[PDB]
Amino acid sequence: MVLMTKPGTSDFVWNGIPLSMELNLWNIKEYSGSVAMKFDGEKITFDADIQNLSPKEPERYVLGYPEFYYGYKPWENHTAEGSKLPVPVSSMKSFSVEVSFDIHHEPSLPLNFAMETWLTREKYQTEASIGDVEIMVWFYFNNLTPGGEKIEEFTIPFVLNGESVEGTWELWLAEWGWDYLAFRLKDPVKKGRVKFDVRHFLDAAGKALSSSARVKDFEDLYFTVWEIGTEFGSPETKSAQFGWKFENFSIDLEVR
Repeated sequence: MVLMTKPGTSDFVWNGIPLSMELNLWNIKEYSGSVAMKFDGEKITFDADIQNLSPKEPERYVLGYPEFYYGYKPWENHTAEGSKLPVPVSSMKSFSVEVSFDIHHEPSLPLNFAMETWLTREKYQTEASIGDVEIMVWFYFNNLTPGGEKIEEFTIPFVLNGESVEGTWELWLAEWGWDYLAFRLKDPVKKGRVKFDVRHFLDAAGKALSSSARVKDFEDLYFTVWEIGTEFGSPETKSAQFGWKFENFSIDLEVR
């Protein structure tokens, strides 16, 4: 059983998959109150009841991203042992991810349920820079918009509660120190079970970026990690009360 009550990272294994969970308050300079993250063999839960918040850098907008991930997170220079990632984007035939979730929050709190990867030029960077890409997939949001600007929409299928559906996803693009792409489901889901193939988002991203002058050789970048969590807060958020539960996690990475 894993229990954390302060910012930090612990590795664990769930359904035979080696994973990391991070009680991630990366952009929070100070806070009072309580946070707790737990993995009990069947589920991962996170709860926060915090006040007196202020950001380290308001320019990053959100305050934190409690999450768990598969693979190598560059910014943390960390991966649990046993992960098949990182791998070149081109070598990924498919990558299915499935999880069920239940999110709760006080109504006013900016928050999303978002998964993400980082595509980098070298296999094990400790940062993302020009030439690299951050890609997020947002299934839920409340009082929070992705960064950058909305440029397109894509129809991409996924399985929602066991039913195969066609979702409409907005693609938001930002050119920061790296390229930021966020696909945002237009009909947000606060609770349910989803399964989809990450390769669909990577193919949509390769096209969106096909005429880029910063990102070269997209399919040769390393697909480093798959993070699943909830970003929350804005530069004005003073307190945050919210929590979630994730269950039924599985993946199927098919590598060329």
